[PDB]
Amino acid sequence: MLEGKVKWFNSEKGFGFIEVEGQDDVFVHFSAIQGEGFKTLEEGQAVSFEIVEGNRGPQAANVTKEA
Repeated sequence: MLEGKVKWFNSEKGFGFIEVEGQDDVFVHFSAIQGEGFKTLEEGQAVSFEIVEGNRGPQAANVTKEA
């Protein structure tokens, strides 16, 4: 998993960014958010996630808001 806080999120359009200490920002999309409840991140929350990449580039997965 990895630690991060979410840089900002567009609740409305559902994508945003998680900055990570040392590396560069990772893009989350609402569909990487695990849990149960409506899929949005408040800016500033402390997520643990995974980074996944293929041809569109690294992007966050398994974003557990904390659920």
